[PDB]
Amino acid sequence: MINAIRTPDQRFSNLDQYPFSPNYLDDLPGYPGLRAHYLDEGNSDAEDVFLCLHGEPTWSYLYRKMIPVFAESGARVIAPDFFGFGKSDKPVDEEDYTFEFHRNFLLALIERLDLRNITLVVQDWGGFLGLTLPMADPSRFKRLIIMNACLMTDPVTQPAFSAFVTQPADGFTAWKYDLVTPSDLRLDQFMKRWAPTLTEAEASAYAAPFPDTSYQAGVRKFPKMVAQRDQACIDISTEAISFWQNDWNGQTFMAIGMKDKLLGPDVMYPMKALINGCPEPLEIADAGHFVQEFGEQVAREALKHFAETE
Repeated sequence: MINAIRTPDQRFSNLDQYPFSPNYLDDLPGYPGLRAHYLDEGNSDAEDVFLCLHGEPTWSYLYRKMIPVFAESGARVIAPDFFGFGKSDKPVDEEDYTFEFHRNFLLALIERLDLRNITLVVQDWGGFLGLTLPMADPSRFKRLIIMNACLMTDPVTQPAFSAFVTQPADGFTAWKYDLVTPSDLRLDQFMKRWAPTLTEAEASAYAAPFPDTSYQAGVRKFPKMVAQRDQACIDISTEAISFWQNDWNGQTFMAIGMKDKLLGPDVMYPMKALINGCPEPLEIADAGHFVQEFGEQVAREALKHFAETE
């Protein structure tokens, strides 16, 4: 129905630091015949579930340093790949990808797997989407680990969540240009530019899902959706503000990647004010947008903060 293609398995034979077994679902309501991949690590009967959402243009691979820390703490860790990325299937038309297409997949996943006592772990698009999930079924959500992310609201309600789109020229403007313009988009090259500490092998793990441009439509549409917010996106994200400010009563841990030109402190401090009970943020000076690249530390510190309240 949705025309999609699947990455050949051999593309992932040689991954670095990614020893996690695949789990796939292909009978999700609303996503007929599309196979989604997800990691399910740690004790499957655990009381606490860490739901780790990735962003643009990555995959669950991004969480490889944090997963073991969480699993070791006794928790179950779920890390899905959105349709268009990782080992999940990839719709070939950019038009198939929408804010709701991705948000509905998440609600579908959550129900099918019946996740409860969720500690939401988000960054980038994983956060633009993820922060809009709790208001749909608050009982399943208990904690939040937020890294460089915000809400896709309109410019008037929260100017901080729109300002970055236009300035600086080497921030969001550069990012989007790098992603949507090349006819021969090399993800490994893009990653090394935006996450300067990745090794060559790590960089290649980010290119692994895309043999050629035909597998990259999802990659291409995410940046455009930051630039062009549809009405459902705006309404849903606006209504999420209310949730975090008045309704949220869980534990929160915030980490900021200080070198991020996109969603740094000028986006994060404002986000901190909107989240009821958000504590002082953990500022990681050497980290850029991909906070997860300095993840072991974020994971360990968050667990310590949360334990310091049990």
